[PDB]
Amino acid sequence: MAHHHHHHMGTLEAQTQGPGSMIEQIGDSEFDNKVTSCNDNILILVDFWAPWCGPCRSLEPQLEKLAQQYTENVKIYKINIEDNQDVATQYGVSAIPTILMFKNGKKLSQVIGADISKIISEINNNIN
Repeated sequence: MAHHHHHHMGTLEAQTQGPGSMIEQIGDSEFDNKVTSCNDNILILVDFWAPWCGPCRSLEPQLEKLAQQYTENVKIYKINIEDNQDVATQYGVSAIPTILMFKNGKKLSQVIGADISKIISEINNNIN
């Protein structure tokens, strides 16, 4: 019939995804705007999805995990500038993927690579 029964929602996954992407797509001109668009203590994670895409398969839904859990104090963006590789060299992208943090327009830490443990660690570490 229908397997509809659940209490709350915690860290439950299956490498699935579903409709409800939180990774905000932004263009070059929207970058500073969206970084400043934060209210207060809003941790902004800027993903640099390089077209190589290695462990990105797991990390993408894992980021959405943390995005949906922490969305009350977190907002993730993904920059659309696939033509300009300089952006990588400028922002210091050296892995696939690479996550920069910003908060209230103020400079925040950067986690390069695909380590969801380090990502979540810094998320809670930078919210609190």
